[PDB]
Amino acid sequence: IQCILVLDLSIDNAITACSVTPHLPRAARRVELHLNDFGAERAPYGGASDRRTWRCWMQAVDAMLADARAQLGAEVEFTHYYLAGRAALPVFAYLGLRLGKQANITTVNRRDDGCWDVVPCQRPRFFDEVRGLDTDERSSESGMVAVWVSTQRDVDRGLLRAFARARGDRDLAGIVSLRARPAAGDDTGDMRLLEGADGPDAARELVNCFRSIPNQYPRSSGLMVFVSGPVTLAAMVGRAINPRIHGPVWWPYFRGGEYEPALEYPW
Amino acid sequence: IQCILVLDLSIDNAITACSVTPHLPRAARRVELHLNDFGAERAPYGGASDRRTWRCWMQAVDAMLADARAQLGAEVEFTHYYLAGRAALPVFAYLGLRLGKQANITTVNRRDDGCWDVVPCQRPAARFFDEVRGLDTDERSSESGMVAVWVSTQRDVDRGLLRAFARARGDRDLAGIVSLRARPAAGDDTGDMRLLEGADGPDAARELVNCFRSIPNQYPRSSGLMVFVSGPVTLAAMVGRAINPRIHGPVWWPYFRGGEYEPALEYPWPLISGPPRILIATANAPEGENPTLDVEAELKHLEEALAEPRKRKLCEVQRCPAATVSDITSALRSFKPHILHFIGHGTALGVYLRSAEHDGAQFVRGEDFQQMIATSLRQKDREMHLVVLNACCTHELAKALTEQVSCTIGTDIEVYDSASIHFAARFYDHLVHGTSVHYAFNAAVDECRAHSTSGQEVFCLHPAATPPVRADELVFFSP
Repeated sequence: IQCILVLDLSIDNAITACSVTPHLPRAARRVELHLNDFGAERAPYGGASDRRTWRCWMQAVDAMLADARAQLGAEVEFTHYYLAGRAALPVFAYLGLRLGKQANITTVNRRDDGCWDVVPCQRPRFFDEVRGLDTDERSSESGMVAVWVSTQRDVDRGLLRAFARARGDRDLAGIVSLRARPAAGDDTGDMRLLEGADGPDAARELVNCFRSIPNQYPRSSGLMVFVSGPVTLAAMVGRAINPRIHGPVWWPYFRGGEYEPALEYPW
Repeated sequence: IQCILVLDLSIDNAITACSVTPHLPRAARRVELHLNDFGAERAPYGGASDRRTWRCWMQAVDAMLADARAQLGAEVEFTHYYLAGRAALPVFAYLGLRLGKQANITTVNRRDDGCWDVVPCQRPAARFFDEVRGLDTDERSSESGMVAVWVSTQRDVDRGLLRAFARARGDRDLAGIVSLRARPAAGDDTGDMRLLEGADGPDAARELVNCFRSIPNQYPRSSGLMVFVSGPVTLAAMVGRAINPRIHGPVWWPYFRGGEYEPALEYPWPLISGPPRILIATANAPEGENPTLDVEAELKHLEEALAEPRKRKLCEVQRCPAATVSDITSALRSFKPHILHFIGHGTALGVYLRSAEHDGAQFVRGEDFQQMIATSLRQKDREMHLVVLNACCTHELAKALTEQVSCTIGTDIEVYDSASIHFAARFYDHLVHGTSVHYAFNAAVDECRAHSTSGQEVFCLHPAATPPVRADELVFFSP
């Protein structure tokens, strides 16, 4: 029982569910949905240019999810979800938060070399650097937490300082960075590959990090999440966040070497 | 030729030079110097509480070294240094850093059982730190920031405490962790500690020097050091010897108290921690004023020279518009400012604050204002560096505030003929451009004299064993 959500918003290289199906297992029931069927108009390279378009995409994702659960009916606790499409990382992160951690989430993305990576977020050390939380004390500074999750780029904290300055929140509560170094002997440079074997383990590590965050920073009042890498990571990080504990949550967009604000739940 | 530098810094059972003397070899000339009579207040168990006491101890050590050099003269070539006393470990580490690797030093210290260890750090004419971690690895990180170093003979390295202290200080960065715990030999009665005797003194000193010289190759793009000495004072002196401040830079020696570390001694002494805090206190109309003191224009000048988004990021300017006695006491007891800039009138006995519910002047005398400042300077970690009394005839109060506040700027009689507005606008502009207080004050008063009809010297700077910080090195904003 599968319900594919194809997040097609790129004008350049769009994919339809027809590219998703040959890598999916056998389906007793299959549901097709695209985001373009719900009023979210397309944008270049999967990223919007205005706050209005980001809000339209947010409400369109909400409408997609409402239609998906209404069409699936009562077996929505039996549906193994699948994620694909080519849009920005904040959109995948927002959908991953909206589904929550209980649902079965699998993400299909296409690599740089034609291999199609299918990766589950649950079962049927990846993050070598875990810093900002591996101390023992409890911070007393109010503000908002900036979380850097990436697989290709080490943390440049000055960008986080400048982005926090840009949005009026003059004080960040703390910086947490989770990054995977590539294994020795791998020829991928600074990038750590994300196969299907190492998916649920990294999902579990992200889960263990994200509700241990208020243990380390109980004084804080929100989360900024900065994501660099594949969209599987974006949906993975979205699945990790619990909005009732951590809210509000921000996902900014990286354009032109600078960070621009993209999605804020609630709006 | 010997120079006993005894560090008597403990209110309880202490050590004088007469106690040290029988354990050291005979010599022709002996210079005995105590840290106590160089302006150092003693503390419980040799561990200072307030940050001002640590700074006073630093300056006392520097003055004691200077006087030792002055007493020895040209005989500083053939001088053997002997260190003793009952002080905290960071003080010994700082003395060892100021003496450097090119000085014949030797620590003497009484054990638990009354045996007097004599530990020379140099060879006269196996691995002590057998467990070394962070260097033998090929973990040559290029990450920026500080480097934590754990040197101990008793307690094994705890990464949580080091990162806890570093995040508490706010420096959100460690390039790595280095530990040099010295495991005891097999079957010795000491248990979990290793005895540091004069037999394995120089070998331990050499191992420490090799470690601290191989740090910058391992962590190339690092910034400073964070040294956590845990053992006898001889080890602290050796560790201080091994560090070269020119290679590394900012070196910190946290103090252990109550199961955690506290900021105790840093060599390039950051006399303001974090952003400086400036308090503006306004008052006018003392019922007989020269017609109107435009406090609004003065605040326009101070805010146009004291507001850009980046230097409002670099400093907090809290004002107290039309303040009272209670308002200023609350501001001094909550904001904890470093710069007090009062704007208002005043007589020979000074400040006329805006009064209570009767809107007017509550004439507050100079001794009451000085007592207010002194009372606000009783909380922990509190030093006010600059009090600017932009008022009338406030020369004696600015003279008498020098023993509470390091540098003060007062006025003679210019009762606002618009020949003093040039001062406040350019003075703070010179501060926020990275200049010292002395140069800024001189430049501003030269601008005020040129705008005058005569030699108007309308403002006067009143500066002040362990002397306070002088106006020539008092700088607030980093360039």
